[PDB]
Amino acid sequence: DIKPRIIRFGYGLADDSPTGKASAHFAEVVSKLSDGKMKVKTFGNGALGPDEQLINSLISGSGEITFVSTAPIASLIPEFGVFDLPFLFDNEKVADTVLDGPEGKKLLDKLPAKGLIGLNYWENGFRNITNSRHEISKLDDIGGIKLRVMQNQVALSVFKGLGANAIPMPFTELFTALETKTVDGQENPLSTIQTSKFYEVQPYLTLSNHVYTPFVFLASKKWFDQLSQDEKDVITQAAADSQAFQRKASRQGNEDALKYLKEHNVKVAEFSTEEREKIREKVAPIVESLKAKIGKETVEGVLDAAKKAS
Ligand SMILES: O=C(O)[C@H](O)[C@H](O)[C@H](O)[C@@H](O)CO
Repeated sequence: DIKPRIIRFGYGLADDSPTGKASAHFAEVVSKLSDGKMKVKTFGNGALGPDEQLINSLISGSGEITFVSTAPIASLIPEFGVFDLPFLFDNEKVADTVLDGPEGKKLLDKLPAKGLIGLNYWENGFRNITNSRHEISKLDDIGGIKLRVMQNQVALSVFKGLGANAIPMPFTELFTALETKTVDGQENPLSTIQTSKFYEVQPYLTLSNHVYTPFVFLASKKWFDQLSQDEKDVITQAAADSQAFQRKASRQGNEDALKYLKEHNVKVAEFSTEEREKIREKVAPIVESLKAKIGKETVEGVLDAAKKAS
């Protein structure tokens, strides 16, 4: 029961990013599993707008598939704000375990009420601080830095508490704001810093790995529900295949990215063990207040699953 369909897949990152190549890989798998009847068209690099617009496109049905960071979803479902808390996951293996486990599914299950199907989680990654004003190797260096953040009360509160002037902006506007120094800097994973070319206008990189961002791989519930079960099965099966492809490609891209940023002579700093301690204690009281905005059951449950995974 598989009829010809044309399926629109917009996203924010560059086509050459690991997740952009995973998007093409998803397109290829969907076609294979449907004998060429289901054809995914990808529109990368923000061609169909930033995350916030992609989410709305899926709700309304102008788009079929996207991947977005969890932060913008907090505007619909506050519990998704949990992943903007710093230092939640020690490594990617903890993240996978938690996201693919009951605490991750509890959140994905909140999406149909809002018109969305969370097919699964993909990896955006550990985020690192880039700027153009000065090296950031100490908590103190963050003070008064005009830092773009993702558009969520949790991101804004955390970085304001670390002393920065936190400027929420959509990702599609970020490059020009860095280039024009309307903002001093930003924080993203290395392979995004590379493939969106932020390093061209950001001479400083700090390997802070301060937050882990999941992507949600999403379908429009309106569109998905009118598929036949055989058609749904092509999508979910392709999504499981692409999740594994995406996570491997993300991790390898993270390694290639640091080399390219290094071998390209970007100035890379780290936070000391001590400075990282200072960071955690500055954020502690703010994380505690944000629980009320996120959802105390979600924060505590994610922390407990992270602990057992770890
Ligand atoms: O900095 C951000 O907003 C995010 O890390 C990503 O750029 C964003 O989730 C997506 O647009 C990526 O496709």
